[PDB]
Amino acid sequence: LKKENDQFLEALKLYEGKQYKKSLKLLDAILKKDGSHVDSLALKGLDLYSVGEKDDAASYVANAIRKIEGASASPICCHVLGIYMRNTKEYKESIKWFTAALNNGSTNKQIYRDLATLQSQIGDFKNALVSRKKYWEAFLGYRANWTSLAVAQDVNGERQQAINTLSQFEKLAEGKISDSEKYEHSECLMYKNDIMYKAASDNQDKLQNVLKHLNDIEPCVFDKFGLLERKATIYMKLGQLKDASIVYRTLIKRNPDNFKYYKLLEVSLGIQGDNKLKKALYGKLEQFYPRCEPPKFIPLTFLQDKEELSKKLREYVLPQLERGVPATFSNVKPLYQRRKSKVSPLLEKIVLDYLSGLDPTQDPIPFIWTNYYLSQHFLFLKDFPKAQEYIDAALDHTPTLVEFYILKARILKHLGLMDTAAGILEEGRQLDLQDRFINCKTVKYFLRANNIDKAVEVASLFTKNDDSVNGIKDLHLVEASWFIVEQAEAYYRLYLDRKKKLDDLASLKKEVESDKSEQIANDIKENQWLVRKYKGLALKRFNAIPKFYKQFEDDQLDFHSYCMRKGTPRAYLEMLEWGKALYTKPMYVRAMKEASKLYFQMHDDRLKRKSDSLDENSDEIQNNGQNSSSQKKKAKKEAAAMNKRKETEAKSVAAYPSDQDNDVFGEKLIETSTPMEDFATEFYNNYSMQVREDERDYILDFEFNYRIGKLALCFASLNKFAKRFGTTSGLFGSMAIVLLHATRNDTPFDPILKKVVTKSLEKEYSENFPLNEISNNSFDWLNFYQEKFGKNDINGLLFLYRYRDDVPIGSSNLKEMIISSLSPLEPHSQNEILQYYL
RNA sequence: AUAUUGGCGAGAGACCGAUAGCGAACAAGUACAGUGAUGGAAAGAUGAAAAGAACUUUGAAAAGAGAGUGAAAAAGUACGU
RNA sequence: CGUGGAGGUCAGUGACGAAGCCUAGACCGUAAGGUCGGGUCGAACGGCCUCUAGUGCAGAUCUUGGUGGUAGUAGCAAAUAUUCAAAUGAGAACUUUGAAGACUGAAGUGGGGAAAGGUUCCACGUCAACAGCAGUUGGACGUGGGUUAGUCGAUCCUAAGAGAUGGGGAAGCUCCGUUUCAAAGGCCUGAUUUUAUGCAGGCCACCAUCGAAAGGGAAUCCGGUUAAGAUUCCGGAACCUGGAUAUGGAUUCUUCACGGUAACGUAACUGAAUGUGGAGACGUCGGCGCGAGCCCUGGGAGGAGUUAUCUUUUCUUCUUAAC
RNA sequence: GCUUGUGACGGCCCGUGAAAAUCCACAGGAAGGAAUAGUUUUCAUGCCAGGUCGUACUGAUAACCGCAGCAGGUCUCCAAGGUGAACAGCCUCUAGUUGAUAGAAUAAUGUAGAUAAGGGAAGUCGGCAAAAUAGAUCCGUAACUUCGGGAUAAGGAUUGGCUCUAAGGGUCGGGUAGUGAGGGCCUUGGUCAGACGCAGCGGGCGUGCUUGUGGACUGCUUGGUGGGGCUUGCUCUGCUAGG
RNA sequence: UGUACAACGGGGUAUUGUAAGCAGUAGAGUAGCCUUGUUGUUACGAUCUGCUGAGAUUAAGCCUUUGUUGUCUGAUUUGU
Repeated sequence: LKKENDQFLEALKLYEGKQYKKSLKLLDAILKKDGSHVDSLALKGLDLYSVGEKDDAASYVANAIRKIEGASASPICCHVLGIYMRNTKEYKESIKWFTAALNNGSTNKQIYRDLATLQSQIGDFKNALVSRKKYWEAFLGYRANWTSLAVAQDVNGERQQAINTLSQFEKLAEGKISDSEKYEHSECLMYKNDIMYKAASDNQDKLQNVLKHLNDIEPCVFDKFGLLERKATIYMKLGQLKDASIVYRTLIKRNPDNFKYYKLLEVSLGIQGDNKLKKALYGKLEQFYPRCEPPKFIPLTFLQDKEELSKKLREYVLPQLERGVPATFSNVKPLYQRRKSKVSPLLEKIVLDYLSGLDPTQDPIPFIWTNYYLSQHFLFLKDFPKAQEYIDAALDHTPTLVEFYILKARILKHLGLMDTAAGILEEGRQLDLQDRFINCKTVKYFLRANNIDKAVEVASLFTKNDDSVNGIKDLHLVEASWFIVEQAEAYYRLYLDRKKKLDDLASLKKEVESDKSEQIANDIKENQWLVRKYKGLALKRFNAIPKFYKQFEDDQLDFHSYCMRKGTPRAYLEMLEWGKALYTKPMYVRAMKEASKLYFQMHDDRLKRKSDSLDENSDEIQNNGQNSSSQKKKAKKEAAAMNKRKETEAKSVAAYPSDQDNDVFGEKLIETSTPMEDFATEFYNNYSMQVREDERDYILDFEFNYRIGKLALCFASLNKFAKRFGTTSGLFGSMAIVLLHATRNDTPFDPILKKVVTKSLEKEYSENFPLNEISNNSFDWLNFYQEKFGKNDINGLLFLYRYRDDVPIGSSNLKEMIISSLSPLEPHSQNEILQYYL
């Protein structure tokens, strides 16, 4: 060990700059003479990972790791390994390697800052505080160190220490602040105010001191919105009402279009009990802002007189109908969610009286806007023929509006006509090809109309077309979600339709002379193969949204240092909250539920087709053999044609690169080994570790914990659901019946778990569900359910129909009851349930 | 008043044009061969101007694949056509 | 008909490109030849009437220069001889190191030299050309350093030889001769107190020069120090020549010494011209005596190796100069 | 036992087998000289200088010459141990090389060596080429002749290894008894050059290191505070310092 | 995947010729000596005899062998 270290030191400068081939050549020349060099292998792994290679880089890194016994080597190798782990989404190993390097003897304090970022990604703040303290004591000439120390002491719990540190820093640097460093300083001041907020509590002297400090720093703080908000909060936490009212009036003068400021002023003034005071206040404020909308929308929520309410509604709808806004119904969208038989008749009467005095030629714009508003109002009131008549009259009057076509497509979708709606919306979109919202709506409605190829062809227009025949790669690079969700649902519907198709084809079973279904089977086989391939592609596309969220969370590497260098601690806390709440999105929950349903269906049908029927030799023959008719050449030609078609299909639906993911066909995802383990270690642990209290889907947790052998979690979730959302829901009774049928000794599980669940049920719910009817086969649970919770619930009936194999409570009677109970709903939902859910 | 391929200083061609013209248009009594009196050559002009190759990659290099200079490098120093 | 050049003309053409080259492209002329078109390529060139020749191509075993069949054949066969492990690298039948196995079998394939080569010896880096294969190797390439004399030679003298003046012939470049019909030169004493070294005398005639770095010859070694020089440098000890000059010894009033019969001796113990003698100075063959070196061997003091069996065992060190 | 140098020698000649420079000696007698000192530096010591040019390497199947690193030509001193008359032929030590494109089959035909049953030159222009004979001692040895030769003529007999026998030399020595020198005198006793030199209690010359104690800076389980900003957790310049 | 084959070893058989090592009052005779002898012994001593009718090879172009050790798919080319 003499010349190899010199060559490594002379080649390290190539990696330090912007050189890769010259360093790789030197590493190869070194390894050609001695292959047992750990530093050279560790550098070559990172060099191959930084240029594009993945397999060779991982192999070299694994070899370098295996060629290490103790923790006593050069710190450069450990630093390179830490960089590699940081670049390969490995935080624990990177932290361990950096700690081992710093424990050996490194004179580079900046490495400590790296740890201050790494642990900042895993939440380990106990050692992060010490790392920040060391990195601050190492260099005393940058405000980023002070900001990082303040943030670390505020997040942990050292509030007084952070206040003292900020005070000492401001005393030492009083007057030595440049111009560009003023704003940041102001931001820091605001952050200190936030710290003082944590020292506010309910003490009078503390709040007075915070108010005095805020009034003293007001001439120095540049941010005025947050300053005035904190001032109003302090005034509300004390007792001064006039000063708080003045602050809120100043905020309104700064920005009148804000419902939050108006609500806070209403709460501060204490006039929420009397209606005349609020009426006079809003009538006086209307003269100050005649062009706003909250001052005219909020007073429509506490009116009791019918004549006054009608007059206010008329004065609110007259300017909107005169100027013509594409959101008039939106302006009354939330009110319709809270009022109905009391407000909607008066609004309809006013609109009819206004329309009876208009003219289709003198005032065409108010005429068409009144027609659109009437169509919206009737569509909201479950009316369809009159809405279609109004939209047809509007199209005949002025066929140059996209909103009319959008409303027609929405009505046709609500009436179960998806294809006609897609056709009308495409025809309307072809009128002007410059808007993207209408294109996205058309693609979504085509995906909802069992039309995927045309939807993709329409979407492949505004996308960047380079190394692909369509724009699927561009749609995946712009970070999409709704498109994938809407396309996977169409794939699932098309796959479920094939089940009914095969059932109808097998119901004949070659009845008498039925050679038509026997002589024609190649097309059916090709259609089934295509449907299976698209179903696999759907499962492949499902593995994207969680991966996208993981990539978004991992891309916060340089942000931990940027938020401290630029001086944005409040933005850092906001980013932390955003990263913690990432797993609380509705689209994420929907995608996770769909993935769970798919995995459970795959587990079920795999365990069903594993050991069933008989004669495997007569079933594993398939085709590719016509006896004495050249079977080898025929099978070879068939395989060649299938491969040639699959290559073109994969190039058409190309989304992921070939060097990044080889599972393009998706055959390995639909035939995995442990689906439940993968779903728990990839899709469930994150949602379990990052979740609130009231926002928690108990149905998905119950479905996940049912088929694993753990019933205590099921009982806890059921108890929490009954305590939160009450006990008068059909879902509670359905889950209780499912649990009672699962605790039967006939089902192969754990007798101890069944016994403890039975004891818990007998101890908790003793006068709700008969727990002594598990031995009688004549007791019908459907009658008891419809007597207690009733048959009007749809979610409970859907859950009982989904879990009917393990709970024998009938089938035909349940289906008839569901059909009879679905009638007071919308036709499209009824059709979808009868076609797929039933 | 006559002679003058040697030497210095000048003006010219119906003269050959570099395998010629004096042996030599260049490091031409140079190198080279012989102990000798002596014999005695071959070798021009890339490009207006080196501005003749910064830089990437392959290769241990030589050099190649580029890029680029440059009217034009089927003008790259073994170079007018 | 074609080419070099010149006079007149077409107010000729031409880098929006000529000359030249290629053209299983065409046209004209019986033919020597000319014209256009496509590519090359870049600087000047063509027709008409005449004039001026260093004016035409296939070989003259013609000259210069370049290139094929042979042919990737012939051939890389004497001096009895190579293998294994590590290092330098892209590359070890060929390099270096280690272990062997072998040659010269000491009138050596070794140490030093006279010719002869003239920086080829040595260090660093280096493989484009040389080492008829290969090569990171070299007496190859580029950059640098390296040759110390009183004791060696040299220098000088001379033999066999060459040769210049005085002279003799040749028109002459020059031939003979060189002590031969040549009145040819330096060398010691005395003068001194203008003499500085000239002169008043005794006198000797040798007769020019060059030429044998193994002929003769005034003078030394020891040990070590360099990537190369060692008898030259370093430390020590002597010898020869030349010129200065003092000390002591010896000699003397038997002024230039004694002893031994003798051959001769004792540390010095006046002295020139001239003459004489000796050294210098010398054949081969064969033996004898002596000395030195080489070689063998004993005692004794060390070091190395054997030891299935045995050997007071086999080898090596124990040296001394010039004076 | 080998090489070299030297001295007297024996034979050789109608070849009897070199100069000069330079030095030394003798004959000779010119000239000079004494001691109150004049000579003597061919006696020993004491002073200075000896100039100029060569100096490396090769001296050869690679450094010279043969158009090239070409089994060709080039002089001189040195050189061991064993067999062996021998400086030959063979093996080895000191010393110098491992370099002369390499490997595998290893068939014709060739280069360099041989083997060859019986006959034997009959082969060929010719036994030229091969092999024989051929190392040391002995017997024997013709014709001829210029009587010196022929003559190792021809022809043959022995010739290994171990252990023994006889022979060819030198250097030494020719008495007993009384005496002197035992010119070795050992030894017992000393006389006084019995010195030079072995070793120690030692002294000086500074000085080589520590236990136990007045002190010192940098530091810690840290007890307690001049001040500032937060007007509570808290922050900073810090400070008197108990141990 | 096999009474298949290869390298060793056991033999059959052949070439040469009685080894290595020890022992023997063997050994032509010679020295040291001591109780000096009716075999006196310590060493030198070419050789002779006893195991040796073994020892050296036994295969490259001889024969066999369930013994020992193993091997058993490295690439190219083909059509009326």
